[PDB]
Amino acid sequence: WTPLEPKLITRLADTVRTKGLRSPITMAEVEALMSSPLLPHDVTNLMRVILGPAPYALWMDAWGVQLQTVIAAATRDPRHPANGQGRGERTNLNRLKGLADGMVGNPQGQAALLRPGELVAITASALQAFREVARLAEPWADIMQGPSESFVDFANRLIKAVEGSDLPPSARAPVIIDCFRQKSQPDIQQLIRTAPSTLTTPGEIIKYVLDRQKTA
Amino acid sequence: WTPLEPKLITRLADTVRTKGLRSPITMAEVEALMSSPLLPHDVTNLMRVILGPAPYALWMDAWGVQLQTVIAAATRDPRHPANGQGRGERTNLNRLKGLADGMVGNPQGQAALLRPGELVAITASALQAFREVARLAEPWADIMQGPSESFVDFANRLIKAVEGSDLPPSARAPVIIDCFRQKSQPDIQQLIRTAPSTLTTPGEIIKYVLDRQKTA
Amino acid sequence: WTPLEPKLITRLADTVRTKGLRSPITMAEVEALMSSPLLPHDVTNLMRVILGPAPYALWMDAWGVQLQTVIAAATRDPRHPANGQGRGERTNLNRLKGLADGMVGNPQGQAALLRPGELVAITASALQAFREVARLAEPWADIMQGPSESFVDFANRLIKAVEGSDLPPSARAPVIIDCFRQKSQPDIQQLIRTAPSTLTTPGEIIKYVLDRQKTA
Amino acid sequence: WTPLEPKLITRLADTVRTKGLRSPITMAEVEALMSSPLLPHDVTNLMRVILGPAPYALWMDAWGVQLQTVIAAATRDPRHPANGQGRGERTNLNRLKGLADGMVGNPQGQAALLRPGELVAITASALQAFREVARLAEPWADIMQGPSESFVDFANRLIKAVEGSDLPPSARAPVIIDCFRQKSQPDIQQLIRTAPSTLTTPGEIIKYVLDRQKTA
Amino acid sequence: WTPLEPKLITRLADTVRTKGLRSPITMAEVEALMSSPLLPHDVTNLMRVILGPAPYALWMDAWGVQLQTVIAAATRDPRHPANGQGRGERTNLNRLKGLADGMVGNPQGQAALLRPGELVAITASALQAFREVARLAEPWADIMQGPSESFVDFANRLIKAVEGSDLPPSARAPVIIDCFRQKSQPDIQQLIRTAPSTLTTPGEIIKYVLDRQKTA
Amino acid sequence: WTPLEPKLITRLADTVRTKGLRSPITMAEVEALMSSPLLPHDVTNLMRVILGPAPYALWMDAWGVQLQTVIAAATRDPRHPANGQGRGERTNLNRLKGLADGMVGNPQGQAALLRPGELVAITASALQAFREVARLAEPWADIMQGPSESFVDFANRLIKAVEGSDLPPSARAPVIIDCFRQKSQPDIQQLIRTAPSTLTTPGEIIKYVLDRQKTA
Repeated sequence: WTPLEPKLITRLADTVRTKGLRSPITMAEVEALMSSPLLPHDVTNLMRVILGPAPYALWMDAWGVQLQTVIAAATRDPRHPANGQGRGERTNLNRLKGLADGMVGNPQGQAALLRPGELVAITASALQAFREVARLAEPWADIMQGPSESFVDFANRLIKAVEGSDLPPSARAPVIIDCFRQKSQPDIQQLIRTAPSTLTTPGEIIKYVLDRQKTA
Repeated sequence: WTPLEPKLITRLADTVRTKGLRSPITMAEVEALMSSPLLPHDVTNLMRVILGPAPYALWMDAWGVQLQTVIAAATRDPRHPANGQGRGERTNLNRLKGLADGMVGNPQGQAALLRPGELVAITASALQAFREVARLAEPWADIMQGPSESFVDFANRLIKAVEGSDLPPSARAPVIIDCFRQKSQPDIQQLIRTAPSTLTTPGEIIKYVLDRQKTA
Repeated sequence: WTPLEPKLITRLADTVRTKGLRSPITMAEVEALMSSPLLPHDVTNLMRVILGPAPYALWMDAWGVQLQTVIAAATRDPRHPANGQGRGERTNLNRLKGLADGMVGNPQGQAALLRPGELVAITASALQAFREVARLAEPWADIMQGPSESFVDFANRLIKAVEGSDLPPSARAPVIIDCFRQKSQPDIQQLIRTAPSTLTTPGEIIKYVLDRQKTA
Repeated sequence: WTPLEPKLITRLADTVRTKGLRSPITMAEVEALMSSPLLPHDVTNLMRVILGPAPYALWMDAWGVQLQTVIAAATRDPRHPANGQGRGERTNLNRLKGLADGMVGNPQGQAALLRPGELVAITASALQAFREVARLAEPWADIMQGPSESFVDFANRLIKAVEGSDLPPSARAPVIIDCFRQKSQPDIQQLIRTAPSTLTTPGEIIKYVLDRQKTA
Repeated sequence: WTPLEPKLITRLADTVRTKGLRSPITMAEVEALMSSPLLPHDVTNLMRVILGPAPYALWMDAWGVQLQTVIAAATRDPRHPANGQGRGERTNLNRLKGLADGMVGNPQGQAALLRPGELVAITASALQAFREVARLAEPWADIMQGPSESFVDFANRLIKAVEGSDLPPSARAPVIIDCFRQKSQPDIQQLIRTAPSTLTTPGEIIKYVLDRQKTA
Repeated sequence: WTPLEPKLITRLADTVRTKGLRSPITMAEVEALMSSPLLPHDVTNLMRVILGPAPYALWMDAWGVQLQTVIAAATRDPRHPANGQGRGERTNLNRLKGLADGMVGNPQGQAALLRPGELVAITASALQAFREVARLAEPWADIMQGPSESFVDFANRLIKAVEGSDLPPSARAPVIIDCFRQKSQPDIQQLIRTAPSTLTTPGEIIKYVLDRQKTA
């Protein structure tokens, strides 16, 4: 086990302190420090340092919930990269949260007994939990394209607010499309309306509008 | 599998944030971080971090299209460095996009089953897709030299707009020359017209005009 | 013997100077510079540089007390990794504090005669002493949510004061919950009281209150 | 022999230029760059660069005096880590100051003939000389605890001024205690007076006061 | 082949952006990044990134002209470090500009087939071309030594303006001498006039004046 | 042949630009970058980059003179580490300045044919030439302590002007002492005169005066 640099952690903590939890630069920095698969000890201490007390409590809750969803999917499929073929390799939440025997407080033993699939699952779970808490701590139907705003900025803002909301995953694309059509001030509205082809995806709509947009 | 440094990724993300997607320094930095053959996981997370939501959607589209062209060329030639000799090594798009069995979400298994030819093909495809999206996201025949503008500023603006346009590479120099001759208000027009030597390159025209220009 | 970098020591000293002795980032940095087993000379000079005069006196006291507890456990078990099997390898406090013969002021001789078990015991003792002094140097039942204060600030302040106090670790969550319920002015008190679900964690209470709070 | 980085030396010189010679950050930085045992050449050039001309003269004087005290202790004990067992290894001041044969101006030969005990003795002597000159270049009985000042700051200031003064080493602890008792405004005066135990050490007094102090 | 760091290239580009092309600090930085022999790909991309469009066109022109002079000298001497002994190693401009077979667009193959003499000749040619373009993008006979200016600054400015001008190489030293004698306000004029020795070189004049100058 | 880092060269150039040629930190940095034996190409380009035009001319002159002295000593002793035993290894100035056959402009061939003794002799010659030019490019007996000036400032100024002058090294301390005694306005003059001890060192005089000075 090799610890993360306290210099990088200090820089990330100051980034979270000045920019906040939800800025795209902060999420990019977290993705950067979330590159190599981390042990539960690493992620736990990282969130202890970069997050305040109340966001840290929220993040512990969300991380537990996401890990429980992962363990449900694992008991729903014996071919999980964290699982094994026999029943003796089934992964309990004590092993994921670092609470199992031979792991409590010891990162070396942790790194010894853990699987790489276990590590990547823990890491993805922690990233999703961080996203949830960031969206929770500090409205997509109120988003309009400003008179002077470009279209890529409007699309970025709208997709961000729609994907970071309470909608089901299967309802985001139709909502994004129908918001492109009704928001996005009447020049682009008419540009999308008079589309000789049928656009059935936000990416296709974005490409079409970027091609035929009024250069100004 | 070894992940890319989040420090390099953060620096590249800030480069894309300040300079944009199309600057030659940004493309050089991307080529730098595109040096070793990356696994689909690496490139996917890299584009997730450095690109905004809408450019990321566009890039996913373009990457899929380029990979499909690659797979068409692969079924058109059984000697692809990603293919094998027998039919059992034919490479499906699920294996290229990282969607095949034993690869979904697991970078270690990905690195296990993938071929080096597969990796370099994926990498070249991703680079071409990035170029397409950069050219797509953010008029040379409307550029005139202002009455008060200097000539080097006009030349910079014109060369920028001509090279960052939809012209073929072999048509930029003649267009730049003929735009120097017809734009560039009539004092410099007559200065270029009465050139005892024949100027056959934008650099030579710029040098001549800078030598014989009316100091004012 | 190889000395620690004065650059790392200077950075750690400035960290202690700005963040204080008790911040989790400071303890993480100390754990980082406490990774390899240090000789008494190293830890002594490190604490001389990073700590002020009075905290250094306190730390010398605490380190002596912890080393004495270690030596009592060592005379209570002849199988200490610092001890040997015969009586001639029993470790005296002069050998632990670096005061024994051939060690006073000489780090090379120190590194020569010392055991790895001796080094790790000295290191753990010094870490525990640092924790004690940090807890000692610089009231949770008096914390109320102000009439104009938001709830996340109140939760941050309360969790800080409860975790940085003299309570056992197993008594912090119930106290934080019961302080959320009785402090946190009667609007939020009634909001928590009328919870159709049972909230059994500070994170869950924080999430619920943030969801259903009166936007104002 | 490997030279110290001129970048670190430049940073240390600017630190000495802005903060002064006596600041605790400056002494910490000097301790940092005084980590590995330096050859007389290294310390001499370091003090030549970081110190002005007059402080450098003072430091040469003080270094000579401290080295002479070291050589007196060495002739008073044939078991010095710089000495040897026979009389042929006795260390002369020409060998300590780098003036001996085969060493004058040559750092490689210096590093060849010098002992590690010689190096650490030279280094400790130079550090003590730096402390003396810093205390000399730019009053403990005039120190009072301000009405708003905390007790650890007052203790730090008092111990600093008492240890960096002209008192004998055997008279510092009683003076520090009796200054804690008579300074340290009457609340802490009465707190120390009504001590059911007898406090016979500055560390014990500091611990007691920090325990029973009026939180405010 | 190893690429240059995009961090160094970004710093150099910002240096060129703020200080300009002709500042001595910029030329020093270019000399720094021109230390190891670069392949045509490296220098071409470097000038593409650090220079604007019009200076880049000018630089391509000047680089071609200087490489043509080099190839003329090469056909004038079969002992060029880029040439070989037989006629089959004669170096064509397609091989120098990176246009030869097996080199177009491929830096690895470039580094494979190129000679070290080829690399150093290309590098020196590119440096001279950069100097020409910098002197061209933004008068010696108008330079006077100011009443308060020192003599070394005046000599630096004069030698810079004379060597970066349109004079033949064999006419710079006499002009520099005769400008030292007639400029360089009458105190130094009389100091040079009453020289018991005959000064026949700018360096000798500078040395003499620096020796006998009026300290003030 | 491996080139020096342009980053180190840029840092050294900025050091020379801010601190000057004669500062002890600058000479230390030059000694640092003069550690490994450099080829004539390396030293020539280094001095071209870090020095201005006129100091570079002066340095070329001084380097030639010092190399000529070296070659005179070499013809005065056939056992020079640059020479050989037979007459066919005698080293000409064309081989030292890098002007010999197979070396002009080619650092690789240079490194091939040159001897290590040749390299170290060239390096020492270049260092001595740099020292000469630095002493030449930029009065102690006119220094008085101003009526309002402190004594440490006067001592700094005097020691600076005496050590940076044309006196032999063995004549600086007596001159500094006798200038302390006769300058340093009559209050300090009488303070030094009535010294019950004999002060035989500038540091001792400075310490005595700082102790017994009239606080004002």
